[PDB]
Formats: sequence, C-alpha cells, structure tokens
Amino acid sequence: TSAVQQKLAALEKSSGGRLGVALIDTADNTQVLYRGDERFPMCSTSKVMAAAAVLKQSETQKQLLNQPVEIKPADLVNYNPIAEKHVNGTMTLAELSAAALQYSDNTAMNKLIAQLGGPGGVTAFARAIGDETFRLDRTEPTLNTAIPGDPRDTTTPRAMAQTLRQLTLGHALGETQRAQLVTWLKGNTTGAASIRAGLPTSWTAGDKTGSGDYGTTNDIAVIWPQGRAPLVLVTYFTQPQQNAESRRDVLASAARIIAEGL
Ligand SMILES: O=C1C=C(Nc2nnn[nH]2)CCC1
Repeated sequence: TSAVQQKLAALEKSSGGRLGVALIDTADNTQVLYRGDERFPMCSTSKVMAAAAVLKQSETQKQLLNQPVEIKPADLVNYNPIAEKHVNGTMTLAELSAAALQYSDNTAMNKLIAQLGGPGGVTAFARAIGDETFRLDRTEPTLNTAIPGDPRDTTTPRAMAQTLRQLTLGHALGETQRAQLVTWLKGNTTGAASIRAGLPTSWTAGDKTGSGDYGTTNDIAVIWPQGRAPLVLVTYFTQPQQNAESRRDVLASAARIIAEGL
C-alpha cells in the first residue's frame, strides 16, 4: 500500500461511495491502482471504445466517416443535444462520433453501436485490441443502470487505462485515426469539473466523462503535463443508492491526489 493509495482511501471513505483509479505514467510505464481490478459501470466512458471501433473500420473504408445515417424522431433517447437538431435528416459517422465524444450525445452513441452490429460489436473490437475486460451489453440509455454487482456494461480501471493508452498514445489505431481520436477528446465540452479540475492548469488533456444511476460519476483522460511524458488516468465512482447525486468533485480530488504524487 502506497501513500497515494492511502490518500485515495481517505477520499473514498469521506465520499460514501466506491472509487476506482488507474494511472499509467508513460515516463516510466509505472502504474498507480486503487481498486484497479474491480468492475465499475462505464456509462458514457464506453463512447470512447465505440468511436474508436468506427475509426478502426475507417482504416479500410477511407470514406466511412462521411457515410450518412438517418436520425428519426423515434431514435431520440434521453440525452440528445446534437441529434435532436438533425431529426428527419442525417448525420455522418464523423458527426456522430464527435457528438458522442464531445457532447456525450446518447442517440449518437446508439448509431455508433448499430454501425458495429450491436453492443457485442463494440466488445469484439475491445478484444481485438487486447482488452479482455471491457464488456458492452446494452444500448443507451439502459447501459447506465449501474446496478451494484451487475457485470453488464462494466470494465476495470486497470483495463480501461491500458486501452485508452493503446488507443491514444499507442498503435491500436492507424496514425490518422489516433490523431482524430485525440483531437476529439481534446475538444470535449463536458470535462472541466472532473479529472481536469484537479490538474495544474498549465497541463493539457482530453477526456470523456460518464454518469448514470447509483450516483455513478466517471472520467477517463489522456494528459500532457508540462515538462514530462503523457499520463493516462481513469477515475470511476459509484454510490450505494439508486438516486444518489453525481460527484464530479470526487474525481477532481482523485486527480489532484495523483498529480501531487508525481
Ligand atoms: O446528467 C446527465 C448526464 C448524462 N451523460 C453524461 N454524464 N457525464 N458525461 N455524460 C446524460 C443524461 C443526463
């Protein structure tokens, strides 16, 4: 047990919930884990795997990201800030990828899932890139039920950090695709209160947030600190009661503990 793990434990204790953290520091490839091998509901953090799977498909179909997808009124789910504007028209797979990643659009995610042949298509991509832990079982919005003990739509912090590293800094995607994914993550609109709130402001980052039932509050980030090699950081948090409030501040605190421990 490390000092950083003990600080994370104190944060978790005060928070009332269950916290999962995985850091990879690419300076030396060392890792800090807190409940690194426990499962958590991914919620919208799963959008990174779906967008990446479509990017992979685009490696052998140069024009795939320009392919139109019909958006019908019946397609709209519970959170559709971009898709609602395009109902009775179309959006391209690039537009859907951007909407999913940068705005957390749930209708956009469902279109990415459909393009992959269903939730199992996303899981299959995960396996193809060496992630044996990730599982996507349902579409939006039910993938966010976040029931304690339920393995559906979960991963571990350790697995997600490894995967995010391979996707954004490694060779899981072609160079063009990797750059596109990073560009999208760095353009996220939803992340200023989560991991990135706990980081020195001179640092740059991209991230994908998620939230769901049981006060589930998540963020996964790739981070470029000032004067050192990139980090990958996953912070997952979930609470015992179905209607618990979101706690982005807990993710910020976790990130701050990690940052000061470097
Ligand atoms: O509060 C909400 C959050 C949503 N998604 C989300 N939370 N963090 N990132 N994306 C969608 C439903 C309404």
